Amino acid sequence: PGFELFGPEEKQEVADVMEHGFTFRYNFDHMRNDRWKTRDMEQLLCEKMNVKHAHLLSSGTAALQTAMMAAGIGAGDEVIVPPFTFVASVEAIFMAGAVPIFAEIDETLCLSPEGIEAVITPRTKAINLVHMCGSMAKMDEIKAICKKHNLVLLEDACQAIGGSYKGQALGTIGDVGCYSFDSVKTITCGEGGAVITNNTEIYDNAHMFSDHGHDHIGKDRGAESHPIMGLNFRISEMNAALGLAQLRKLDTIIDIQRKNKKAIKDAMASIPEVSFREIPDPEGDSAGFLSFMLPTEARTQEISKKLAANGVDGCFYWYVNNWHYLKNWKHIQELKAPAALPITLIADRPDYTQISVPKSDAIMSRTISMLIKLSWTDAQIAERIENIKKAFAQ
Amino acid sequence: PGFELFGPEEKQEVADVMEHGFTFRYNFDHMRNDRWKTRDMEQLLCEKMNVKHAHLLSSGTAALQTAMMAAGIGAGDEVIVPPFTFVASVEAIFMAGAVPIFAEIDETLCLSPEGIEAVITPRTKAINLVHMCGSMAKMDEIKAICKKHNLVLLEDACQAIGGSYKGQALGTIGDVGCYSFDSVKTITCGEGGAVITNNTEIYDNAHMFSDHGHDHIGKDRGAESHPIMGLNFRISEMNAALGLAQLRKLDTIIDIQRKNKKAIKDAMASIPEVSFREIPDPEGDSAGFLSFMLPTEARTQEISKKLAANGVDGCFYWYVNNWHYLKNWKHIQELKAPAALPITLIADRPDYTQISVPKSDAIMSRTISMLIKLSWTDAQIAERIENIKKAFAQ
Ligand SMILES: Cc1ncc(COP(=O)(O)O)c(CN[C@H](CCC(=O)O)C(=O)O)c1O
Ligand SMILES: Cc1ncc(COP(=O)(O)O)c(CN[C@H](CCC(=O)O)C(=O)O)c1O
Ligand SMILES: [Cl-]
Ligand SMILES: [Cl-]
Ligand SMILES: [Cl-]
Repeated sequence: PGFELFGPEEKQEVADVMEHGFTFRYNFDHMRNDRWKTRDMEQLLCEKMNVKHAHLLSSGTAALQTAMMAAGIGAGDEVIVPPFTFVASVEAIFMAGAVPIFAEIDETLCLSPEGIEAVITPRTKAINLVHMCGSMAKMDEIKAICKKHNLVLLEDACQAIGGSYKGQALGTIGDVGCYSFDSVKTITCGEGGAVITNNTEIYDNAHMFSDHGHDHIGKDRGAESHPIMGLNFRISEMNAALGLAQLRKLDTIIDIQRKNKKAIKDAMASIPEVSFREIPDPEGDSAGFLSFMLPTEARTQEISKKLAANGVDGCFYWYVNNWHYLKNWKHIQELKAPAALPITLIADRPDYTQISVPKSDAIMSRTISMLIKLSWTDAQIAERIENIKKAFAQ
Repeated sequence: PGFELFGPEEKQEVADVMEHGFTFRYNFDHMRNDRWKTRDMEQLLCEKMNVKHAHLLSSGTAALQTAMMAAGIGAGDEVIVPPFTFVASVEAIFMAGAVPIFAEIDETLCLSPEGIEAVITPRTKAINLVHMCGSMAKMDEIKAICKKHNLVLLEDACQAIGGSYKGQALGTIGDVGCYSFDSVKTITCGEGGAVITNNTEIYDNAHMFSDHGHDHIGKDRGAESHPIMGLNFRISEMNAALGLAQLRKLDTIIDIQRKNKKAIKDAMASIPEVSFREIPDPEGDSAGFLSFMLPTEARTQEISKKLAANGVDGCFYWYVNNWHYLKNWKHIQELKAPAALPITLIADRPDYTQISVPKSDAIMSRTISMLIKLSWTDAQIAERIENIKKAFAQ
């Protein structure tokens, strides 16, 4: 993760806000001395990712809530979502008053075309596609499903910035995409997120909705109009500044992940039991994780235990862990919250205790994902590889 | 506003994060060198405000959202709200799927006891009391209404931190209170706010809800439980470091506000035609604004113009402006948004184009408030006073 390359660039960029800038992302022209960090981050996103618009805001979660509202995805709408993703995917749908509809993942670890096909109803408004663990889904097929059924395609790219699919940056392919710059992402703001799109009406909705409907027109904040209601997901200039310094390092970061993942994957490919996640576009993998499969569930359990025992940290058996797989989200299953949620106001909706995702279970029960870190020396990679081989040894 | 005193302490507090701390408000013990800026600002809010609990998060708006959820205020609940407040108040209610119910203000410019009483129904869960423009409501009578009717008392202290009523810090009298530390408030985090409360159950719900239900128990983040669903309103350590430095200056800010307020008011009191906002606890006034009334709307319009023409800046005729009075909120009245808001799932919603708050209109159509700045010199004040005098001269 990006935090591993914290150096003088980050310190300097943030100190500039404090020394010459201002803390608020808008206005204060007179006294911010032309320091617009948020603005600069958004433009650097547009230029690096080759998208028309980027709107930076308070978190990746706030991104998803904002992207959904901005795209016309609201109260009562069905939104297809996978059962392997971070909890925020499902929380944002529920908070919107929308209805999550689980669809199956495939061997890409992301929504399957056929899975999506099978749960499309007429209530369906959107697909919430997640590029999990730094790689991507079968995008041409999913795009075609969304075009044929008239569905909004939202990309959650919060774990895969710098990845691409056929020369298109992840997050730029659907109607709208989201990024996270939380403290453990590829690139960080400490906290922050972005909504990205080539659709200007979506962008306008996004910047307005994340700032109380403020049109952001003119130089008098107080005099601005509010064509819509909204909320507050503004990001500070210090958070943006840190993000600006980090995004300037994204290419180095992706190259290190790619190099490190390759070396480890290459040596693991001589262990016959190991299968690897499917990658539709190998050139476009951001390489944040090496995801591998064992032949059976029991064997997966055993390898997970032995990786840990042999010092191979940063391995995630998502199937049994609490934050990335539906099966261990009883809280979500049973709509637990200290006040009534909007989803409770909808009668005709899934019983969330009774979701079956058999084909996701089949894959995820045998899947372990290893985090690819930036700090690793070649000696440390060699040792990790030896520890992996010892973990598989029999 | 606190931005007026930015100096070395704010620079130093944030540079301490970037040079020796970490960006994320939790965990990372091994590498943050004991810098817990978010933790410290929370503790300091507990000390200064004699409250048991403080939770710091991404904004004042997120504080309102989080406080409602944390106190049991949710979909279908009626929440009584003033027509004079920032838009965020009504936005936060709608987004919870709760039903804002407008009640009349009195000459305190806060909800009137009798206004509140006239609009209670069995569905009322809460009174959303706003301490507008730095001062308070008739808090003993309001608290009595909430006890007799078994209603949650939520305090929006987002514009009145440092204020008090009978020795009790504003935001601590009801069941839950809310602050803001946006860039133009009294005390700033750049962007930030907090939920304060003496009720541990409310606090626990607040810190969980604002971090995807994370329990925050133990040292391993991934091993934590999620008793409830949540969202992300986490605050960066950099935002917290700024608010920490600011919050240590709060006493000075408030002194300077009272002293400056008293100068202008003393002087305006000698203009026979002026009446002042009612202040239930004069020594508990935070003094962010001097608010005064004229006998007619026409005369208020006239004075507004003449004040600006004579260089009496910082004057807000809320009635006629976009961000703080129901009458100019067509967007809210007609529920304008790019996707359906959760309020739309409540089929016997009030019609928000038909709200009648005649007493509020009668006060607000004649009210003007003047922001008390901290930078003002003795001579700028003297010039201001004399300028106000010219404007009233007829
Ligand atoms: C796919 C996806 N969507 C949304 C988010 C939300 O991002 P933010 O934290 O900026 O709101 C994450 C964050 N990924 C989490 C970090 C979880 C945590 O510890 O907070 C992860 O997958 O580990 C994510 O991976
Ligand atoms: C009573 C009240 N509640 C909530 C908020 C929202 O806080 P936050 O901005 O942290 O989400 C404000 C903000 N004070 C506004 C400033 C609005 C702006 O310029 O954005 C005001 O009343 O002017 C407020 O005064
Ligand atoms: Cl992989
Ligand atoms: Cl997990
Ligand atoms: Cl006053």
